[PDB]
Amino acid sequence: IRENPVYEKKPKKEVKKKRWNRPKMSLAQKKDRVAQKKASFLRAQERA
RNA sequence: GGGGGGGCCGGGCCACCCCUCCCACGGCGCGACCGCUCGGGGCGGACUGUCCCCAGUGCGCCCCGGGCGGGUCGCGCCGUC
Repeated sequence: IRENPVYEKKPKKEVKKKRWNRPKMSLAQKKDRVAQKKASFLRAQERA
């Protein structure tokens, strides 16, 4: 350690940059999920 | 004599009447740019109805189309003791 302390950080550039996080759902995609329910509820229970 | 008056000048500057330019402002007309927000396609991918297709919603980017619109810039015409 005491004859060469210097760091030589490994070079880094390969990544293809995919996104395997999960993105934030937009306004209108929440805005229809209700009215996408409540048409699955209404239609369903206006039979039986 | 007094009073009154006409004069005796060339020149233009301003500018009435006939010509022709440079700006400013407006109007109308067109052109370019920026913007908003509406349609078709391509890709990324959300949601549910639907077996899917499709339907309803609509997000990221790329390609095309349309409607309105403020501002900026460019041009065309009409108006302005």
